Amino acid sequence: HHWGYGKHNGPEHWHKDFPIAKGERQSPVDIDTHTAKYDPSLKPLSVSYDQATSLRILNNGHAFNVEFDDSQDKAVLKGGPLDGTYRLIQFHFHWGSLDGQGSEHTVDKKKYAAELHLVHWNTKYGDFGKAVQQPDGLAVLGIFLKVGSAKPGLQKVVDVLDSIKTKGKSADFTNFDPRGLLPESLDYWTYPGSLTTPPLLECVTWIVLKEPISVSSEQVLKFRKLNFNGEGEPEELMVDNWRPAQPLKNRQIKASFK
Ligand SMILES: NS(=O)(=O)c1ccc2oc(=S)[nH]c2c1
Ligand SMILES: NS(=O)(=O)c1ccc2oc(=S)[nH]c2c1
Ligand SMILES: [Zn+2]
Repeated sequence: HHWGYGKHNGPEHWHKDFPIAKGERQSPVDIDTHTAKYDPSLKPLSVSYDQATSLRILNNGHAFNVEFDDSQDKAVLKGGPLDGTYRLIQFHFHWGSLDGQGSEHTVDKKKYAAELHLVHWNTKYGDFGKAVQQPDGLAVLGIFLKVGSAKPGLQKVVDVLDSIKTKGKSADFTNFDPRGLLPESLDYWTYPGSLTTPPLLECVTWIVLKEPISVSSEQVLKFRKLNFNGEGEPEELMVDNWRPAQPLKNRQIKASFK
């Protein structure tokens, strides 16, 4: 894999190695709030993160992932548009070089400074690798980040970034509670989509929260000090690791609220 976010290997180039990039249910997308329809049949989302077991944080060259123990139902997402139980496996963010860009999904074309993706897989498929091969294999909870007041629950992440500056570095990250990354409201929009990075598999039920969380300028500034490169290689700041909105095609975005 040589894909990335540069001019020579960015989103415009991905289709040559991952043809599904021009598929029928690609993500992210722009959420047109006026066109999204309230669906009375949608259920309240059920986010059960009390028993979450975080293990490690890794810089994988495109973002940093906080990984969880998913060998048991410890942190799960259920309800909403989902049927079944989805286990949290990892979370990561996409962000910009400037506060005015960074999110993958947009709301009425508005771009947020960053976007958090809490990734969950459908337990009926047994493991994550099998789940990504299914249309309903994953449920990703997307949360927008706007720059304003600091998010207390995010500080432990910000403070460990110095230890995983470059690609391939990891650090112990146990006892991190992801509940501190959520906004107050769980109102959301939902639609069928895909992974936003290669392999771009069309296996995701996207659940995007309406309420952004606020993070401080200093917190996001630290995200921008990370590197896409490995140690001992020319420094390339890890910024603008977001894919732009893709064609909605034959899909409807549904709202859980009126
Ligand atoms: N993965 S990809 O985005 O299609 C892509 C784009 C440009 C590339 O140049 C080399 S060399 N490998 C590459 C892979
Ligand atoms: N950016 S994202 O769509 O949330 C996402 C989530 C899980 C993933 O697993 C692989 S592999 N690529 C992924 C992209
Ligand atoms: Zn993501």
